[PDB]
Amino acid sequence: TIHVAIVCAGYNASRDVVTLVKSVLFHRRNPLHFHLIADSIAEQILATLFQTWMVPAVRVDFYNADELKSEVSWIPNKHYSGIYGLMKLVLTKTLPANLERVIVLDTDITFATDIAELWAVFHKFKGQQVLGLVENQSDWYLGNLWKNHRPWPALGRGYNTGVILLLLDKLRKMKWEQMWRLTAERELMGMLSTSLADQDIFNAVIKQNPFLVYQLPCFWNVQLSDHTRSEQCYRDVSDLKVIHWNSPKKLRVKNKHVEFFRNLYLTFLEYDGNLLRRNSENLQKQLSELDEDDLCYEFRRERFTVHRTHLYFLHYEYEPAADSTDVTLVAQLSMDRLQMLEAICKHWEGPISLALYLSDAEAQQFLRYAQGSEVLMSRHNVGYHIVYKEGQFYPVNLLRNVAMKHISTPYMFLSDIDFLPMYGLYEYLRKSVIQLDLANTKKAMIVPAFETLRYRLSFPKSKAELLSMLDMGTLFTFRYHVWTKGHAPTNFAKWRTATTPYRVEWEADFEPYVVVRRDCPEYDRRFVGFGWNKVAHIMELDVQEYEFIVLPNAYMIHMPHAPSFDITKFRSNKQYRICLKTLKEEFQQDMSRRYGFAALKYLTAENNS
Amino acid sequence: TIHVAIVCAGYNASRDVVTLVKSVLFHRRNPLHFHLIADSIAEQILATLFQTWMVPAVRVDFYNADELKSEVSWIPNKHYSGIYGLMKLVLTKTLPANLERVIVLDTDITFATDIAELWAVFHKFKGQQVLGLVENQSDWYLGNLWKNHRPWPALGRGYNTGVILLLLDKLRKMKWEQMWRLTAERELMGMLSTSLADQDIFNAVIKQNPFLVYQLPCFWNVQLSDHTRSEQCYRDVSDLKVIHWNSPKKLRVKNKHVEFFRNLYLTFLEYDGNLLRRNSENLQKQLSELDEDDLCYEFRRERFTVHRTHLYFLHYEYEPAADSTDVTLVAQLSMDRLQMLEAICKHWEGPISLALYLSDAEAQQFLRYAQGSEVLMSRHNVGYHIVYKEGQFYPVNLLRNVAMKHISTPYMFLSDIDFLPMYGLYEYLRKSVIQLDLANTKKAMIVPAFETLRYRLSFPKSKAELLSMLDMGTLFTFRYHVWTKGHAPTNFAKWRTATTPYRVEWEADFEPYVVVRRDCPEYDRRFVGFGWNKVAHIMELDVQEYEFIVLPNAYMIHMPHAPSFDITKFRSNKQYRICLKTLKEEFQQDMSRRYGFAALKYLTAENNS
Ligand SMILES: [Mn+2]
Ligand SMILES: [Mn+2]
Ligand SMILES: [Mn+2]
Ligand SMILES: [Mn+2]
Repeated sequence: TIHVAIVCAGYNASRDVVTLVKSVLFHRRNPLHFHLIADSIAEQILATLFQTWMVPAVRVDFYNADELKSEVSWIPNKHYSGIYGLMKLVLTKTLPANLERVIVLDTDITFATDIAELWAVFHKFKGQQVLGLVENQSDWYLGNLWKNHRPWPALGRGYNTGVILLLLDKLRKMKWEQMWRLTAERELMGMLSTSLADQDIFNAVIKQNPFLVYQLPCFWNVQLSDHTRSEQCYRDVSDLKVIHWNSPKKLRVKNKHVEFFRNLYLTFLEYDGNLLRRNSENLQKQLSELDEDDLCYEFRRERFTVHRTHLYFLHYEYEPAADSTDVTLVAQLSMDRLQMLEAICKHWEGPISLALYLSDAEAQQFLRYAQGSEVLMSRHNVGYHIVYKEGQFYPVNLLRNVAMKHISTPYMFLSDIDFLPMYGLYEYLRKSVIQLDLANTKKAMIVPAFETLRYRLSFPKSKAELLSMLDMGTLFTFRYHVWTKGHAPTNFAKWRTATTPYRVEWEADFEPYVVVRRDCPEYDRRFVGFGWNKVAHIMELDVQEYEFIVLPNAYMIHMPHAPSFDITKFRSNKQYRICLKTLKEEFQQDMSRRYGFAALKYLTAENNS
Repeated sequence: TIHVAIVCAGYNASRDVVTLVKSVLFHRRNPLHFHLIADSIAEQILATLFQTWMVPAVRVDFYNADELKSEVSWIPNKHYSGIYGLMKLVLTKTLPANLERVIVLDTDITFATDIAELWAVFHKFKGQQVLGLVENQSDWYLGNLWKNHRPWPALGRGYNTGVILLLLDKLRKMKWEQMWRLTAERELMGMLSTSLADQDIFNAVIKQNPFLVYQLPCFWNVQLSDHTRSEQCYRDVSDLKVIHWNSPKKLRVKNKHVEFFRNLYLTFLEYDGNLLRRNSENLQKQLSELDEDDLCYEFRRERFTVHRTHLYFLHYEYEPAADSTDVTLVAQLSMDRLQMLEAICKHWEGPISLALYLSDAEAQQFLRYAQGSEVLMSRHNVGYHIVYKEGQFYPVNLLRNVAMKHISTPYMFLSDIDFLPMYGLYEYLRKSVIQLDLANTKKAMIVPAFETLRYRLSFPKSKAELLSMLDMGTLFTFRYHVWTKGHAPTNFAKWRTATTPYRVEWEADFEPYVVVRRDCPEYDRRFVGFGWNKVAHIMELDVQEYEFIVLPNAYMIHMPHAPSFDITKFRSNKQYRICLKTLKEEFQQDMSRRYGFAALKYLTAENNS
């Protein structure tokens, strides 16, 4: 068995840990056991990520850091990592005595070869040589990079904490705790604070006792920074196994042959991690009896699938409000449709949770785009949950549920990414929510839907101006030429004169856009793709005696968009339609079973139609 | 320096060898040397690809098959591959005498492990074991699959020729040609023909002399068919090394673990080959003097960038006519503008080209979709030249010139997929070219630009009705609200009353759509993206004393389309605009130097404006 421990904190390092994990997994032979010293947010994200990865012969265990933040709090730090840099100092207190030797990797490492070869070095230590480390490739500790430099004392050039190799389960038998605490206290009275966090103190702990360390080969930790001489430490491609990026620039580091290093960085990150799979047994014995001859075999197989979800891709933050009535949009988006994102961002003020569906490479494409555009960065309160690509269908309900569950306000709005709201729709929905008093009853609010057929139009301001455009003829009701029954029962002719909200019942194929509490039912997953992805939720919410209210002054208007293959596959072959109807009626019978007489209504409708 | 031999024949093989070479190259660790025996179309396709791939430490040599077709012409065959399967036995004559041992692989093979391990088996041959094969994993040769089956004689279950391991040196030495020829005729005297082409003759020469074979372990090629028995021939993922998909259904087969095998197949069919990249010296030295402190170094970096081109993705066939006055379109496009292709297919009748610009995964999705639509499939004579993505900019000029160079008719028509000229325009332009007789003079024909914003517009048919709908004014001159000088200088006013074509000189920012002979100049690579792209061609075309002729009776209807990302960057990035201006100055002075006084006019215009 190979064991390893990584400190994780912040969204950036959570991403670094995912890249490191795929790099390591590329060359595995043996079972692996990780230990992530993580805070609350990173733990929440990575638990789900690793629970959905389904990797065999891997066990991942997370150790809280908030409780153990105080252990090093007395040591001031200036490293960009923060207080979490010193967390590499108290692993013995966290990791139980059950283990004997364990790797320790910083989040930025990217393994180029098998980690078993590194694990091999745990039988090459002599006598009291317990700690494994590699010599720093810079001249930071030598005190000669620039005038008036006073680095912490160390032996020779100093050693870098990129890769730590522990062993003997001796650090407890030798009382490491007291000595390191005493060393740290002694090395803080003269100078101000640490410079490299753990790497700053460990070097001193090496100097005061030179014989614990085992001076590994330099070409083990090929540090990449502005003052590296690794060209002596590396000769060819095969002379390279593990690379570090010990600069805040990271991707913007400069070297003589940095091109090959950038290649070696994108060689693992680009890999589609869904091909690394060579809570489970349940999935196998449900997939086992899926009849291939069944007309819905592909759908049945797809429904049970689990896809790699990476919650909170970019930095997120939200200060809760006392009104406890805030709403948050939900949308499903793909890389064929991301251009109008900014349009939507400028038209929403409250928190919004999306759910992307990307393919690794494209995922990164989106990363570069978002890191370029200033509009997304100016806004800190937008989530990004990317459920990576897998299979051939479009599990839209999956992504909608993923955006549903992780939401920081009690209320939510269901819509599509192709639409667009007014200026201040957030505020009006807050007022309407606080007025209709949905805190107790199970009621829903509906925002009417329209569409337009001209790319470059101005954005209306008021209701009168809107109805002016409508009768001018540039706008119509949503789906007024393909699926008329979707919104026709709203009979906007009635709404035009409306001044207070009014309630409506359900009509055939009646698919509005709802604002609802966080307890609303999850979308039924058997249906994936395009078509009948919303109406099922509507009939679910209706059989549960949820009333509908249609807001008089709110509206939302569709922006033209090109078609995708989902609608084409919805119009291609009759088998897809037959399977769709099959699942429809299946849902009706089972829904009746769980509720009964109330469901007969819908059944009668199909008899009438 | 492993040596491989692949038979290529037909467009399907041309597209399978890409995935096979991808698979082999993914796990490479030592230099490789291919030998592709191909006909004219496959030779051109594969020559063009590798030459563009720029893979290092890999050598590729192509051997003609037309000259060597006759060798096996006397052997009737029934395999779907064709007569090229039998050609697998003439390799001794075709391959050079300086080689010793070669791995002969069919197109369908996929390598799960490095071919170095397979090559290593050439250190385990003893006695007179000169061939290397594996036992067939089917019951074809056993004569028991069904009633009235008479397989050719073989040793036991038989052998599958998917993978052949040879020792050229010997087979030459010990008289291989004559004995396989003698066996070939000896086994064809009684009955009609073979059942598996080369897989039959090899089996025959395996049976007659059992001392040449070497019974490799079963797991060197896991044959998958409708009656496979490979379940006992593997236990885990690691053991598997190579898979043969011997079935006309290919990916539609059914097996116990067909899902995992299909996932592996899709792993490399969708892998990003632009990562696999790890003529060269010259490109590097051009990149040498490039300065990163320059105003527009990004443009210089992109000017000579080489992109992977896979010409003629799908079947293509076209017989030139005796008139020698045909015209073919050219137009760039990507994902976002695919659906228009059908409309143009319903408009044009003769051959077209399109420099489709997508990644690998998007290319595969397009392949499936185009294999779905009946209209696309039924049209044989439409090329599809695909250039994969790399870098950040949009090398529109590169796409258009890749479409330019490879055209199978004398004259050509330059446009974008954003236009949809009339119905029957093919014969009209044929007669126009015939009558104006460009075959001798140097002239450029022009068809009418325009623009509309009505997606559901009945398609016009005749000039007078356009006169009417301009009188009522449904659609306006193309780009009448952003760039008036783009097409207003054509003075559409006089077009209406004209009945014969009229000639026009050059004006500022005149960017029409032209028809011209193949000889027309290539584009300047310096301009990549949107903006000041076609005017370069128009000015260069004009200075070569090409008379601009405007056809009286033709016309085009711009189909409204969504905004792209390049235009957004151009409108947002001022540095882009300034770099456009400096590129214009550079091009103007290069124009001056390469032609002299005649090009001063542009400079004067730049001074006047
Ligand atoms: Mn670091
Ligand atoms: Mn739509
Ligand atoms: Mn085959
Ligand atoms: Mn356009």
